[PDB]
Amino acid sequence: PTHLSVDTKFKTEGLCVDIPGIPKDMTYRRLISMMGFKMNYQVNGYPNMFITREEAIRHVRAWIGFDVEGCHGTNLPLQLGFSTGVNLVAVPTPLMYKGLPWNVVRIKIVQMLSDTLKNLSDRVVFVLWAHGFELTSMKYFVKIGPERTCCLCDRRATCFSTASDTYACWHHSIGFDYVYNPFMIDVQQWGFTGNLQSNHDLYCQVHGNAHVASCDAIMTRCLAVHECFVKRVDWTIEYPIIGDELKINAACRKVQHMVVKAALLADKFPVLHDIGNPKAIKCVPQADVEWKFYDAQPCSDKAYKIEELFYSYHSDKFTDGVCLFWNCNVDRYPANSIVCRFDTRVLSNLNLPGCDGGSLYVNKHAFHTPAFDKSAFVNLKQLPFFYYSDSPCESHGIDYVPLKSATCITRCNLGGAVCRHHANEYRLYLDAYNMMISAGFSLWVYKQFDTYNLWNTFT
Ligand SMILES: CC1CCN(C(=O)c2cc3ccccc3o2)CC1
Ligand SMILES: [Zn+2]
Ligand SMILES: [Zn+2]
Ligand SMILES: [Zn+2]
Repeated sequence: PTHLSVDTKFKTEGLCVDIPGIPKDMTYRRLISMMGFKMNYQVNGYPNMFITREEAIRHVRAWIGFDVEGCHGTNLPLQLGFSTGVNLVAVPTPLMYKGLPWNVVRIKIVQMLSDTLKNLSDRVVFVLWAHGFELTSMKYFVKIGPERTCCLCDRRATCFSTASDTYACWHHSIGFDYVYNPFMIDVQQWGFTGNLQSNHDLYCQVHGNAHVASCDAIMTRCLAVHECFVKRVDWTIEYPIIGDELKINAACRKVQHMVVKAALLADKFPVLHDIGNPKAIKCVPQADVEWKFYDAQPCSDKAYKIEELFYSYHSDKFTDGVCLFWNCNVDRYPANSIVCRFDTRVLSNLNLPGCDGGSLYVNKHAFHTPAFDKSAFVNLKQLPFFYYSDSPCESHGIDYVPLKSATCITRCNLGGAVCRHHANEYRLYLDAYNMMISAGFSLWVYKQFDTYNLWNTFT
C-alpha cells in the first residue's frame, strides 16, 4: 500500500465529452498508455504517473493546478492554464499569451515550474479536474522513464533537455525543454456530484470564474486544498525543512516568553487565560499569576467565534486578568488580550495559497489558516518592538559597537549606558523578532500596554 496501483480503476465519465466513446472500464495502466506514454515494465522508482490522495497530501508543496481548454485536439489550438495564473496558447502547426507552437511552449512550461517550485519541492504534482484535453496534451511537454539525478547536483531530476540529452532538477534546468517524471492526481476521482465551479463555490468566494484555463486550474487546486486540509486535518504528517523553519519556531518561543513576561510585570494581572494548544506549557513558568488553560485546536476553516469559545457556562470570568491567544484565531478578540495572529497574505516559501482567502502554512506540519481580517483586532493595538531584561549585567565568554536604544529596557540603560551582555542579547532578540514578523506573524496587545511601566521593575 505504498503507491497507487496502475491496475486501479479510473472513472472515465468526466472524460467522455472531449473523448467520446471512452470505455467505462479503464485502469491507470490503460489510461497512461492512451496518453501516449510507455511504462515498459520498469521497476525504477516511477511506478505510476498518478498518485494516491495520501501521497498528494505529503507533497502539497508540489501542487500545481493544471487545466486545458480547447480554444477551437490535433487540429485546434489549446489554452493551457496553471494555478500560477499563467495561460499559454499552443498551436499544432490571468496572464494571457498568444498562440505559439509546442516546441516553444514546453520551454516556457519548464521555466515556469522551475521558478515556482525550486524552493518548495523536489517534484511537481499536476492537480486536475480531468475532462480529456489536459491528459492528451501531456505528451507534448512531458517525458517519463527511470528515476534520475540532476547532472549538476544530487537532487532528483524533474526536467530533461533534448538539446544536451541531460537531466536537471528545478535549480539547474535553464534552457531545458521537457518536464521529466511529473506526478498527477485527478480530483474528479474523489467522488463529486456536479461540475468544478459548483463544488468549488460551495467553499470559496475569493476565486472567480473568468472562463479561462488558469481560473479552472486555480479552482481545482483550491478545491483539492479544501478537501485535504480544511475539512480533513492531519497533524501527524511531517514535512521537510526547506527554509528558516527552526529559526522561526525558536523566535516565536522567545517572543512569546518576552511579551507575556512584560505584560505580567507592567500590569500585574492576577489571572491569565491561555486559550489554544491543548498541549501548551506556561511560557513564563516563574510568573506569580494564576495560569488557566483552555483547549482549542487550530481552526482551519473559519476563525472561532469568541461567543462559542467563552460562553455557554474555567474561571468563567475571562474579563478578569488577561487572555493570551497565541495563534488561536478568533473573529474578534476581547480588549484584555495578548495576541499572535498569522497574516495569511504573507509571501514566503512556507505559505502556500489557500481556500476562501486563507492560506496553507507549512512548517513541520500543514496548517490551513483562515483569512487575516483586520477587524478581529479593533479592541487592541499593534504591539511595538521592545526588549526587556532583569538578568544581571555580566558578559561571560562576536565583537562590539556600543548600543544606544530607547527600547532596550534594562537596568544598564536605566542607569545610563547599555552593558555588552544586554547589547548582545538585545541584538539577538531583535533578529528573532524580525524573523518572526517577516515569516507573517503579527502581534497585538491591550490598549493600556505601556513599556514605561517596566522601568520601575528595577528598584
Ligand atoms: C498559522 C499558524 C502557525 C503557527 N501554528 C502553531 O504553532 C500552532 C500549533 C497549535 C496547536 C494548537 C492550537 C494552535 C496552534 O498553533 C499554527 C497556526
Ligand atoms: Zn541540480
Ligand atoms: Zn477557491
Ligand atoms: Zn546590562
